[PDB]
Amino acid sequence: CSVDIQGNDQMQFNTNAITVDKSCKQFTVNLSHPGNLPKNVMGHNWVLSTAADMQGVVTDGMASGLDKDYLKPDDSRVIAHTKLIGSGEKDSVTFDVSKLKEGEQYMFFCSPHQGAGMKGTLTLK
Ligand SMILES: [Cu+]
Repeated sequence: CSVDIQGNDQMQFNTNAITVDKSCKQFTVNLSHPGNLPKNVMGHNWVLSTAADMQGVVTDGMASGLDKDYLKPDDSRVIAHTKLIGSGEKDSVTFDVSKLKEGEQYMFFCSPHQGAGMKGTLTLK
């Protein structure tokens, strides 16, 4: 009921498809950042939304800037997210699986680097 995900200095996650077992009450994402760049240069987060909401979350988040960890304050389209991290840092987020609809289309992504392709899928199986 948890996953360890890495974001690197090349704006890649080390996975692009998360499966959430239906037996899980909660799900945990453990985000880390290999490499050698600070958070104000090459910062990463982990953000969950529906596929439909992703573009708008990313656009509004980018425009909110670093100080706001590239997320629009109190964004209702964000199901779950970590904080923004630099190299050698880590952060975890846990959410209620009850917030997911089984078999539906969810995307995960880093908000400042989604446009560079830092994204993948998540499915309640
Ligand atoms: Cu990123």
